[PDB]
Amino acid sequence: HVGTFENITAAPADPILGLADLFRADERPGKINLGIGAYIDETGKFPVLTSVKKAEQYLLENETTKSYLGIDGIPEFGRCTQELLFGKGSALINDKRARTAQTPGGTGALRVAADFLAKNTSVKRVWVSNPSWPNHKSVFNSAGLEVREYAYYDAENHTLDFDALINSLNEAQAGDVVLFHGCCHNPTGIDPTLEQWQTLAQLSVEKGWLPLFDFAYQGFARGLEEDAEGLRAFAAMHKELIVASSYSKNFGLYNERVGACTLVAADSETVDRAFSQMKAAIRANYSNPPAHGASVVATILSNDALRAIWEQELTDMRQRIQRMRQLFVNTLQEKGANRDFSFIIKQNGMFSFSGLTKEQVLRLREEFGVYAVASGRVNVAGMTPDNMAPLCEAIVAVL
Amino acid sequence: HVGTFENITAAPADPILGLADLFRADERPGKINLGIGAYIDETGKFPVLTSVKKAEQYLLENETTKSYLGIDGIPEFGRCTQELLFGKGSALINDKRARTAQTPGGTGALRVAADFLAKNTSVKRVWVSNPSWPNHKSVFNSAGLEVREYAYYDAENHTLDFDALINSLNEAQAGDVVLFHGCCHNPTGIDPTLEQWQTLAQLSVEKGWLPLFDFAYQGFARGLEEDAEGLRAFAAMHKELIVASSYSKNFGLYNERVGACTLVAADSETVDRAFSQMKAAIRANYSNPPAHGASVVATILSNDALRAIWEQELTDMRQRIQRMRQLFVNTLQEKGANRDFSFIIKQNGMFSFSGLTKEQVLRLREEFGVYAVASGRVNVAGMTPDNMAPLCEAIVAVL
Ligand SMILES: *Cc1c(COP(=O)(O)O)cnc(C)c1O
Ligand SMILES: *Cc1c(COP(=O)(O)O)cnc(C)c1O
Repeated sequence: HVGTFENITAAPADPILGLADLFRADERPGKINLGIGAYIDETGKFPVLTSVKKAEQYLLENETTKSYLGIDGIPEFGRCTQELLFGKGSALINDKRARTAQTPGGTGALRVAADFLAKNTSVKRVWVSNPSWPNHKSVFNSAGLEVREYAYYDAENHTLDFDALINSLNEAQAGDVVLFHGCCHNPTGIDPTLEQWQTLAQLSVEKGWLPLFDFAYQGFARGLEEDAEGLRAFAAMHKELIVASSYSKNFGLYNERVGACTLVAADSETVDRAFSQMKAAIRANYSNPPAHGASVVATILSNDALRAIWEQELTDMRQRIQRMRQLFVNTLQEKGANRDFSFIIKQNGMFSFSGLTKEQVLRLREEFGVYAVASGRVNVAGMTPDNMAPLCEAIVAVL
Repeated sequence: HVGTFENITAAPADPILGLADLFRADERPGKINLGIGAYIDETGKFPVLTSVKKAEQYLLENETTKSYLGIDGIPEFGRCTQELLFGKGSALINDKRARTAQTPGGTGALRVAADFLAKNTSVKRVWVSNPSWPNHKSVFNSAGLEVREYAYYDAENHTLDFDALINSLNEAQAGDVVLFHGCCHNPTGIDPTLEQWQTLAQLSVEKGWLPLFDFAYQGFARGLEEDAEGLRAFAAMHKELIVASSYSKNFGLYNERVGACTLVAADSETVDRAFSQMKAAIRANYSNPPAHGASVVATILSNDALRAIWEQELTDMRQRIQRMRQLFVNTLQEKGANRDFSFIIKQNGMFSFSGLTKEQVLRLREEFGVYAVASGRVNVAGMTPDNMAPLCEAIVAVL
């Protein structure tokens, strides 16, 4: 009998997560990792937050069971999630229009949404930005959903091409999903203004789209509440929406797989009925979600003192990234770049969408041991005072 | 615009995990939880193992990052998993024929395996025993695979009907998946003997089946090595197989979501090609797996002294369950059951597949606050010296 695996086609390594192994294997002295979006401190450590360590110490001392969570996870984690997303005292919360499942990361939340929609609704098409995080298409395609692209970035002026965005969504139909990044658009770092979010919310209602927000960076653009303004503008008028949120970056809990899928419907009866099918989709995937990271988040968000410690740590990360963004632009100039990189200062979040080409990114790896994503996305949150001059010399060398 | 969620049909609660909510809500102080397969201690707590607490205390004091694991998880976890499954020094390991991905539980490993097969092979169907764990059908169907049943249990005589099993599997075609429970068949507790496993392995090779092992209870039948004899009989002569294993029960790590998907192929080239697509399927599901529980497992298994503490705790659980199984049969007779319940002694694992009908299980809940699964499956590992008399009085009253 011919093996079942004989006809398999190899898949390439992931263009983002595969960079870790490539970086590790490189033997060039002075290599620099700017790939996966993870926060580094000034010393080059990707740290555990102090608030997280304190929560983990509390759990070690107080947990007396590991019994399965419910399919939707820890109830306090869901309550705190809805407050972060919508605001305490939101009508969505008071009217019991939203239900939240704790999931294994924001990716898990996107997947649970995809499987839920594919099995239980008439959704067949999801619109994502050009460019976007590459795993969006993979997640929705896994469920058999068609993924189209809408225009988003003006690569010439390094701004949002809002007129092309509007034009390109003209053919998005009622009952199609349109996916928006809540803040810190990945990879461009360019987000709608509040006025643009309000225009998009109105258009979405008029055209009957189902909005899906990917919210992986709440707190990294301007602050927790400011970064939710776009989502909240959508929440103010829509009957239905979905939010896939992540605590990987804003709590530094990447490998503990901490996210949430929040389903909003017109009323409590409808959301509860829909959520019962979301739970069935979870049960048939990974059964129930991992407790450790979500329990850390719930422990921090439900305790005023620990929460204040965490929100200061998040503000401190944002401040350091902003300082690196400015130092990067200045050092590129110092080291002889003639391209104007001032547009990088306007980008929000952890990255610089640099305009470097695929060929330049590959040269930076092969000739200089500097690792970025082939889309030109560079992790500013991985830069330090000690690595800045060599990384900028390398970039100037490939321009 | 009519809402996308307006016409969704509600899903029922899960027949196993839904018992957690029903039990927790019941106000009667005498309620007894015999539902989900979790181990209780004599004080009535579902505990954290001492080895696990020790490992968690080490992780708390020594972890310096939460950076993403690889898509396939912690390397030492995969090594230790292959050794448990196949034996240190197995030819499968020496010949580099096996690749392991850490997953969010055994369920996550089943779904990853099913998505991998549906999307990269000609597999269309999985053969599952009658009866089996109810979530098997849901996992496989959610990945797009048809599920067919093969004969297994003789419910009137409470035994494995091996001739009926082999006869029904003649309908399985080359390139179909056949699911086997590695040990502690859920729900019946009846496993093939070693000779029967060897017979099944030879037939599977001759017929071209792709074996998938669900191995959630290694250590709960007879012991770690003995419980893997059936899997190892398959590993001796198969070109290809898949193992979905779980550490939820044998480490008591239920809510940390700790399992593995292991692929075996004819040679290193083939298994590495296949595994590249398994990684792609993971990436598009939950991205990468949760570190905390798997870190605990790797810490325990890779330290000789801590491993010995854990293996004694696992033996102590298995022995207490055996004592409860023997006490349950006697107590049923003292409480007035006339019928033969000796078949319960022959069952391996956490459960007793009791022969109670759906109506009897519902009466147990409603009238006595005793919670079992509607199939008649009862969690012997939830029995204690203190709850045995009331649970047996309730059972006799509904017979
Ligand atoms: C970080 C990221 C994610 C996924 O996050 P996880 O929590 O690691 O699964 C999802 N979407 C975007 C846009 C991201 O940047
Ligand atoms: C325990 C169980 C599972 C699920 O295990 P998790 O690790 O919690 O996902 C899978 N299969 C069987 C047969 C089980 O009993």
